Amino acid sequence: ARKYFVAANWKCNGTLESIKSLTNSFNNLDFDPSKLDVVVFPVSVHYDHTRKLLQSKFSTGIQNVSKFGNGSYTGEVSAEIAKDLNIEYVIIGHHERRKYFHETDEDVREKLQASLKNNLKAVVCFGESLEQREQNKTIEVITKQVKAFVDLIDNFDNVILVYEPLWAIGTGKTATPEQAQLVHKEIRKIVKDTCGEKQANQIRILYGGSVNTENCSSLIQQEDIDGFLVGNASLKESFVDIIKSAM
Amino acid sequence: RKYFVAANWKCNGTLESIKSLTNSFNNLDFDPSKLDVVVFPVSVHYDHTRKLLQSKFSTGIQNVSKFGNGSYTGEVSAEIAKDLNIEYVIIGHHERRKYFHETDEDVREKLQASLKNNLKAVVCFGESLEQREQNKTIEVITKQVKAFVDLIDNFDNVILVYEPLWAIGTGKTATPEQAQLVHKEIRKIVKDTCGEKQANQIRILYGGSVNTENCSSLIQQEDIDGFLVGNASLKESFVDIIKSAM
Repeated sequence: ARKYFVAANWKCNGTLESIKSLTNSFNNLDFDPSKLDVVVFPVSVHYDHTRKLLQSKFSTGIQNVSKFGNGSYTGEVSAEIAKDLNIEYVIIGHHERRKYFHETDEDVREKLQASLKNNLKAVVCFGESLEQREQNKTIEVITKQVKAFVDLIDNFDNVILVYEPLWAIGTGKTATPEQAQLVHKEIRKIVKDTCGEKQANQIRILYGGSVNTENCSSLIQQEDIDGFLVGNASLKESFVDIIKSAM
Repeated sequence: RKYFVAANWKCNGTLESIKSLTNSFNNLDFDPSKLDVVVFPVSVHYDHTRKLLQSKFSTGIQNVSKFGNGSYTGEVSAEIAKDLNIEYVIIGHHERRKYFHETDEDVREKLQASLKNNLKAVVCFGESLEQREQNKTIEVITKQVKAFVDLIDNFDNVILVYEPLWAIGTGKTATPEQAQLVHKEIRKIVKDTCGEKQANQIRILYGGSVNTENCSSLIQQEDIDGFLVGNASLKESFVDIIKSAM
């Protein structure tokens, strides 16, 4: 069976005091890390603070990593630097970085390449917009997005995929668990035919839309949804209930 | 004016190398009220660097978000930097303008957010080789400065940096006299737009190639108030560059 993966994307949020309060509630949850992956992604400057406060059962990572290695790149965090700090996970290709910060498919590839070279584990995001789905290009867009980086995967426990239904984010549309399931199933088929059957059966594919305490169970029960990249709900103490749904 | 010596480590460093580097830095005896010395480590190195460096050294980050707190994955807001007591930020470094689509409007929005949250900003600008050869040096720098200059209400808390892009990456080098000439032009731009008292107050740093050999000749120029140092700040000998402004 696939090991489930519950991720907390805190995005651009948090204070030192609020993290102290949030991590303490998180630590109260008793789970086996050898059977369930739980990863917290704080702001870069909050990493050390968050890592020290969280118990070892919780994995930690950063929300972005440079496509560049060490050198003259002001404001950048390389995979080499992340490895030296023992940062385990990275987020690559989150739609907010594609939206506001010019991040392209080729940037995603170079980031994954750098991350894997430096023995980091990567949470790679992709998905189609409202205009793309309405034109029935869901499969085409995702195929293009996945194949941009998929060949680089050398360990299928170490790369985790995230489907972001951008057509349901910031719009009027709402994504159902089964609408996500059918996309997840197609993503896994792409991995199957590009990498292999065993490799596709190994890889975790997470839902990256809106996840809360009420819908997490209906999402996790789907055959091809192996967990979530959680946004706003991961900033609340009730995030422990979202973890419990995958336990 | 109070001199200002900044260490821009860029995308460099390990936990071991930083400990070795902060060791040699801390052994230098200087008065924090007479000279500003600021170290800019990588964001994930900030806590480690701030702990190692004695308080005489100020600390900051190499970039700050144009957005506030919210759904902006990978970003560090000015609000978050304020909560961690991060004193300084770098805005508009040519490498972010070159590789990361950072514009004059982004610089403005970053500065507004920084000053709103009581952060002090190190704002970078400069002209290319093509622009200097086309006699557009003053035109380009005026445009770059005008993009943000109206936001400055405290002229101690905003520090300007001239980056001679025409002498960075090319086969050409800037003389101390050439650096001084541009610094004088920058101070005139502040004088023409804000006022004479404001221009005589603001720090303007040289952001070109600075080393232990050229620092004394650069710092003695009338309108150069310090440096934003790249490669040479990754060495223990950076203390000698600080010594030149003491």
